[PDB]
Amino acid sequence: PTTFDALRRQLIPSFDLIYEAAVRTVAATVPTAPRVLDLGAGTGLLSAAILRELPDSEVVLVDRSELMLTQARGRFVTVQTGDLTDPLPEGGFDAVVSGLAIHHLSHTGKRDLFRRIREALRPGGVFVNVEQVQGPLPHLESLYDSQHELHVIREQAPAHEWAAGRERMKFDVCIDLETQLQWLRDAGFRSVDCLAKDFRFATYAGWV
Ligand SMILES: C[S@@+](CC[C@H](N)C(=O)[O-])C[C@H]1O[C@@H](n2cnc3c(N)ncnc32)[C@H](O)[C@@H]1O
Ligand SMILES: [Ca+2]
Repeated sequence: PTTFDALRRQLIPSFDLIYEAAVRTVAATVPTAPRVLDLGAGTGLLSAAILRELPDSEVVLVDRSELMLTQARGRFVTVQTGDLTDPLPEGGFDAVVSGLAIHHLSHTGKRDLFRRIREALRPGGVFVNVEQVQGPLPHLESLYDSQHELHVIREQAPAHEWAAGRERMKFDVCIDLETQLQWLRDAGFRSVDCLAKDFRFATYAGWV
């Protein structure tokens, strides 16, 4: 379980910065013993970092991949098979968080999800996205990719893991940060901000 996380740091620029930024944003917002929804939770890496900071948290992990959720169950809290496009779990949440998941939805799916997240959030609640974002112009996307490659080089990520990541990027529907911040505003979030960024990777949030 520590080996994967070590691999994730090799593959993701500023992994600690962007994940911690989300944890700290949540921690500054939510009441003690908060209820948290983790969308596209995977192995539960984001749910874990939040629990470490806020041990009394009630966390609900959602992911369409049973294989991923099994390992999450293994790391650990509720776990649920579900698609991001499906209705969110009921009951309301103090925070909704997501890491490297939402960029797989169509732009129409993202905007609809943003609205449904807003509706799931209790007053004062926060949505935080740790996200892969697109360069706004081709030269910027080339720079973003170059910077990603520089990280993978420096951290000596295994060749096959980088190749697999490259492959999975063919299923991406990334867009630039500014556009999706605007969509947050459009979805009825009171305040939106980018907390942290390292070229292609960014943590942003909206409050209801
Ligand atoms: C790159 S992994 C991120 C895992 C975890 N959130 C993290 O930050 O380490 C993307 C995850 O999103 C999930 N996912 C992608 N599209 C999804 C969808 N439409 N509905 C549900 N889960 C989805 C995948 O199953 C996978 O577990
Ligand atoms: Ca992806």
